[PDB]
Amino acid sequence: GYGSWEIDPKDLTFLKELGTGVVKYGKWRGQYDVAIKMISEDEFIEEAKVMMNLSHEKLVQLYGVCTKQRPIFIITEYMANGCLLNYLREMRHRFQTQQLLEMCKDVCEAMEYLESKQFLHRDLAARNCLVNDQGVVKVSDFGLFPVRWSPPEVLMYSKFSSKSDIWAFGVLMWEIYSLGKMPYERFTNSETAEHIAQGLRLYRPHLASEKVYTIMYSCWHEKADERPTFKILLSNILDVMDEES
Ligand SMILES: Cc1ccccc1-n1ncc(C(=O)c2cccc(C3CCN(S(C)(=O)=O)CC3)c2)c1N
Repeated sequence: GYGSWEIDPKDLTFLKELGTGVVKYGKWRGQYDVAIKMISEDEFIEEAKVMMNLSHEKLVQLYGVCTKQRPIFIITEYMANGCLLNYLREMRHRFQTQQLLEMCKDVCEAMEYLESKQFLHRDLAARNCLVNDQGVVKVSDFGLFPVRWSPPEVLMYSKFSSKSDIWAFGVLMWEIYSLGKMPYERFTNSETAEHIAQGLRLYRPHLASEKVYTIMYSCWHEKADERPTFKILLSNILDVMDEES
């Protein structure tokens, strides 16, 4: 069994549908808001297995699993403000410019945890983060081609490492400060690939100060070994936060 992670499906009260495996909102024992993912069977449950070993306040938290019933459920904490990408596009009336860097910090704390566990995300993007009722950003979908979030060594030789997560984080910062624009907005993936290899980088978004841009820019160093760690980036972000607020 999955031990204490096994949830009784009869403690769930399904309330609203959120998308379509199948994602719904509900309550667990009339008390806690949850998101519920419905469903191959063996590879679906892998997401949950990864999530049983990773726990952080900026990482979407597994609550449990229902595996003794078809279909199988995955249950997690509920993120009321949904996807970070849509939030950045549709919910600007709800956050200040200073808060953009706080969103960055939330993601950076999650990524520093993952990095310390020697665990790669491989798909870090605004689309793969979620936002709770307080505007706290959390990394999601880490239990499960993104050309626009990839460094050249990934594009050219499928060289995945901590430094490929670092590159994508920089692109995520760019997404945040550009209020959810698609990176390389006038290029196809193929053109993006070509231009990246030639050393073209994303421009400084208007809302980003020079200090902030330096932080995202450092994530895009051509040499993977020259890119910082999440530990370094977290310290860079706190520093700028102290200065710019
Ligand atoms: C069930 C699950 C298992 C493992 C990892 C993550 C989740 N998960 N899925 C949705 C949510 C949410 O909290 C959530 C709450 C409200 C809204 C939304 C949106 C996000 C984007 N999706 S989508 C993928 O259809 O575009 C629509 C619904 C998501 C959440 N925590």
